[PDB]
Amino acid sequence: SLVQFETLIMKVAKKSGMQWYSNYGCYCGWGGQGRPQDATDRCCFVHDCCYGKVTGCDPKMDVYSFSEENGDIVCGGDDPCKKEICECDRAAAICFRDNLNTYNDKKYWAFGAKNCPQEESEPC
Repeated sequence: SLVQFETLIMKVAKKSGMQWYSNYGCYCGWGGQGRPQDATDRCCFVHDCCYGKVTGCDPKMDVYSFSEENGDIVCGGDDPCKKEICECDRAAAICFRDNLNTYNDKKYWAFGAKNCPQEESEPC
């Protein structure tokens, strides 16, 4: 579920997803259009694509299970569809953490639709 995604971001990236990634660039936030603007934005682009390929369950409301071992987030459970949702969130959390070096809210927060033309929308 989205609440779990927020939890993974805080656990892995040690940042609030709501405060730092809810309206950044063209893809960080609900939906998206245009080109991913930077590393962080592409992390979100990939996450949107990941959710878009999940079939059989709901990435927004379904709850998945995970544990922490060998210094990582391990997605588990007996439901393969829910594990897939967890993997999407896990990958995005790690991506945000690994690209904090270039995070730039001053340039990319509330970027604007004009800057994210539908004609430049990169396909998954």
